[PDB]
Amino acid sequence: MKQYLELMQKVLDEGTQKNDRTGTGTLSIFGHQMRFNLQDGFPLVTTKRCHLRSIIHELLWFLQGDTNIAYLHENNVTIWDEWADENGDLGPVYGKQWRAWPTPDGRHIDQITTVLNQLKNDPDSRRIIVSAWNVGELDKMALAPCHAFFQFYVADGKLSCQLYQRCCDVFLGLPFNIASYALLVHMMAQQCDLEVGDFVWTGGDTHLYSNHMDQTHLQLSREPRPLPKLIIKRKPESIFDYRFEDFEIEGYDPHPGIKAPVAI
Amino acid sequence: MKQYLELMQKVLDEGTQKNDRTGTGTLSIFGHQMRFNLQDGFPLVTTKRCHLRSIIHELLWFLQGDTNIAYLHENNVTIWDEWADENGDLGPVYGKQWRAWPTPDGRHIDQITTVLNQLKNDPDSRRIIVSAWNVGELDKMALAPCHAFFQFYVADGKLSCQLYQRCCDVFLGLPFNIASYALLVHMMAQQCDLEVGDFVWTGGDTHLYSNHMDQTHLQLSREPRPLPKLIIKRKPESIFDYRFEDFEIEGYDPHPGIKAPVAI
Repeated sequence: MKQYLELMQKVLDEGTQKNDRTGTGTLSIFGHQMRFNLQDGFPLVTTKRCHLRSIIHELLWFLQGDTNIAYLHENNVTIWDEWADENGDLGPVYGKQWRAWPTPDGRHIDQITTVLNQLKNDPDSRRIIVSAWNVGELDKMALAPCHAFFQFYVADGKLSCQLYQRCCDVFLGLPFNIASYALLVHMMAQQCDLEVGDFVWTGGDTHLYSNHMDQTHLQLSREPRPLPKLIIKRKPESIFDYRFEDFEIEGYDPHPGIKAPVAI
Repeated sequence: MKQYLELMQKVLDEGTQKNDRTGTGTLSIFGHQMRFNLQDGFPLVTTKRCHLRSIIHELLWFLQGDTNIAYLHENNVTIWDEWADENGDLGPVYGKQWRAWPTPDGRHIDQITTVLNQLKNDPDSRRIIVSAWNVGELDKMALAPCHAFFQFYVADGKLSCQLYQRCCDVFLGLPFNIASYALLVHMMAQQCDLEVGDFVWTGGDTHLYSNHMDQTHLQLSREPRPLPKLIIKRKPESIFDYRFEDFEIEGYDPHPGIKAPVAI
């Protein structure tokens, strides 16, 4: 996509050298922001071949608030295996803060349900926010939130959303990350009788790993093609009732897939 | 300043009409980002006359974690009066989450002290974060956080910081807000034996009130002048030991002050 390639090129030109969680080297920059007009097509990268099968399964998992990987395992999704423990538990990660944030007085807050009430009854509010950065529960998580916080916004019958990403692997994770939220805005709009607007991406320590350099030079040499189109075959009775088969992509025609080797 | 005037002009060109907390009209945009190289001078607006007296007093107040307005009252600071109650209490606002975030198990987390330990012992971490958005305690606050979350970053002996602002009055509050954090980065660096880098600003529902239009057209017609310079006369034994008189500005030469009338 026109906007994803520029970040890549900017990291190469302005990035500084350094390391990560103490392992492989990187080139990094601090602070970036891009915009995707959802009306111009689903923002799924075409400069390399990608799939939405794991992306879809993970989201419906987040929405249900469970944090054990059973559901992901039934369907053959293996992205969270690396961090899961013996019983298949991961601690109070995303879905748990999204649907039942623990207070100091005895309650569990449903932020998703709160958010739909607001857009539906008071669309001009300046605090339709969802957070997963719960200071008091970080040490119990298997992994501190990366896509940590996002806000919603309404104007002229269109829904928009801005996400704050603290850490981001430009080559291996950025593509996965962008289509994920892109999907949520869509699902949110349908349940709110509204057209989709912009998806705003903001990041912090944005980087490229040295053993991805060759793969990067290669993607930068292929021309981006037209974005595909999302199709929603059904209209669930609510945001908690979507099923795998409700989604379908059209007009997607990517270049060939490229591998991403990681160190351990 | 070169960058503050452009936002102003962009709100006028691309802003949409609407209202606020149900009162005065506005023109607004969603999603913006700017950068200030601190090495090029203190970013205190010169296109209108401003003061740092309240700005300084408020910060030292945040750092001490108290939320009652006594200290502000001793020194004749009146910006928080509007929201304070009969005993001078405001609920668990900023300073309280900054120095003693309540957990669900019985402890209070000192995020500021945690943050200095990290930059000092593990400067390449990707999670040197401070949050004030404590879902479980919003309903007890007199005002939900506006400058809600910020992250720190180190590279080539320079300290940088990015802030996420959910709501922002471009004409009345933006100037106050920018010099405030600008000051903190400086104080943070001194205590961390480091040079200051960039201050990155990111916002959401950024707006201009209709009864500020005339004042805006006026500022846009004056030429910005050289930024002044911050001077720190003393080197406290820690981040909790700074005093009012430790700071001093030089070379500041603004145009004339302009008033901002508000509705009730």
